[PDB]
Amino acid sequence: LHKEPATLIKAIDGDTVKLMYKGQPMTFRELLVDTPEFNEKYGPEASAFTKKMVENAKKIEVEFDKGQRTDKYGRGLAYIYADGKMVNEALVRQGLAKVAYVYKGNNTHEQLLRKAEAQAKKEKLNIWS
Ligand SMILES: Cc1cn([C@H]2C[C@H](OP(=O)(O)O)[C@@H](COP(=O)(O)O)O2)c(=O)[nH]c1=O
Ligand SMILES: [Ca+2]
Repeated sequence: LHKEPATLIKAIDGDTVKLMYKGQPMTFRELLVDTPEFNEKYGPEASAFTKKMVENAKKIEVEFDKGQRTDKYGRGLAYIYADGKMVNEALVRQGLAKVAYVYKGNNTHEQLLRKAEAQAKKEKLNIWS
């Protein structure tokens, strides 16, 4: 897979962010994770975590997987990087997202993220507390 440039338009919630990609505004849904909705436990902490990570970044990148690049709602499906660090993985490692929505052929980073979730669980962080 390949990282491509994007710039932040606006933080949305833990697992969605509005980015400009190839010069066009798009909402991106992070592959392979699920954060709690803003009204559920840890939803505001997940939203705040992502917001900080993308707002503080000097460089945002998006990396598509092998399969579908847009979902049924027109959201881009990608792994999102903030100064080289994957947001999807960071949320999982902190117990602020669960590995989820693992669809065959868009699942390159599945084992990297399950490894993070196992560590978050062992430490009883957040969702796993
Ligand atoms: C993360 C991801 C979500 N989706 C769809 C599945 C769910 O459909 P439903 O809307 O019918 O529940 C929805 C979950 O996204 P959200 O967790 O943002 O609500 O987005 C995909 O189709 N592909 C994916 O890779
Ligand atoms: Ca969600």
